[PDB]
Amino acid sequence: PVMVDEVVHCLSPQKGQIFLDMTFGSGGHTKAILQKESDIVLYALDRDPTAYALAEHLSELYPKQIRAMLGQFSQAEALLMKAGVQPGTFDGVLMDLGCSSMQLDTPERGFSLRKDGPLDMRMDGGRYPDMPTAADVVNALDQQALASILRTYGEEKHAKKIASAIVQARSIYPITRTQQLASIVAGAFPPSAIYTRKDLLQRSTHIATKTFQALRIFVNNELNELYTGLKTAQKFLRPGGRLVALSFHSLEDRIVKRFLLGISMTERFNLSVRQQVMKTSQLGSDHEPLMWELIHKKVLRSAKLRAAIKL
Ligand SMILES: C[S@@+](CC[C@H](N)C(=O)[O-])C[C@H]1O[C@@H](n2cnc3c(N)ncnc32)[C@H](O)[C@@H]1O
Repeated sequence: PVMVDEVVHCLSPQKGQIFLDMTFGSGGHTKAILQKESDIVLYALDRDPTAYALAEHLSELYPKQIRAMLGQFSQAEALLMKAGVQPGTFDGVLMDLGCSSMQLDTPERGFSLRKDGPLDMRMDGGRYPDMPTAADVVNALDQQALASILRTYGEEKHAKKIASAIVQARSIYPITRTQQLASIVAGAFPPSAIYTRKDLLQRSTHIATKTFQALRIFVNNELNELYTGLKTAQKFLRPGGRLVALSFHSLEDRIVKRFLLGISMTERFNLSVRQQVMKTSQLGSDHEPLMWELIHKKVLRSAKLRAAIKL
C-alpha cells in the first residue's frame, strides 16, 4: 500500500474518532489506521465486489469498528445517509485513487499489460454486467472518438495513429484481449521508432500504458466519479477533519488540486446534452471563502499525496 505511514500520519487517528476510507482496496490503509488506533469507527467503501468482500471479512475481526459498503463514489452519499451517517461527521476521509492489487494482479480482469486476459477493465467486476467493457469501447467507437479518448484521458501524443491502428485491426478480428490490444498499439509505430527500446516494455513506461490508462478512465468514469467523491468527502467531514487523497495521474491530481483550492469545475448537469454526448470531459485539463488548510503535498512512482483540514 502506498505511503501507508504518511497516510496514517496525515490522518492522525485518535481515540473516539470516525473515518471513511473511500477506496478500501485490499484494506492496507484501513488496517494500518486500526493498528495505530483501534478505538475508532471506520466506514470502508469500494466499488469493486472483490474489495468489498475483504472489507466484510475485516468487519468480522473488527465488528465494533468496521462498516463495509459496496458502491461507487457517486453512490457514497446515498449509502452514508441510508446508514444513518449525517453530514459533518468524519474526522478523516481517505481516497487512494486508481486500481487495487487485486485488479492489477488478476489477469482475467483485464487491467494490466503483463499477463493476457479479457479486455474487461471494469472496476465493478461482475456487479453491472451491462456496463461497457474496454473491449466494447475499442470495438464500437469510431476513429475520431477513440483518438479523443486517448488524447484527453491518456494524454497520448500518438492518439491518432493508435486510434487508426485499432480501427484497422478490429475490421479483421474483434479486439477482446489485453495483449492483443497492446500488440495493436505497438503496431502503430514503425520499427525504427521502437527497435531495441527496452523501456517501452518496462512496467510503467510500456508503449501501451497511456492507451490502457485512457480506456480505464473512460470505462470507469473516473473523472466525474472523483469530483463527486471529493464533494461528498467535504460534506461528510466535520470541521477540523482531514481529507487525504493519493493521485497517480495528471488529470486526477489536477482535479484534487483545484478542488482543494476551492476552484469550480465542470458539473455535468451544466453541460448541454450535445456536449455530454459528443465531447470528452474537460475535468482536470488545462483550459476547462477559504474552505481548507492545505497541510501536506508529498511524492515518492506517479504517487502524489495531498492532505487538507476542513475549515
Ligand atoms: C489503489 S486501490 C486502494 C488501495 C487501498 N488503499 C489498500 O490499502 O489496499 C483503489 C481502490 O479504489 C476503488 N475505486 C476506484 N475508483 C472508485 C470509485 N469511483 N468509486 C468507488 N471505488 C473506487 C478501486 O476499486 C480500488 O479497489
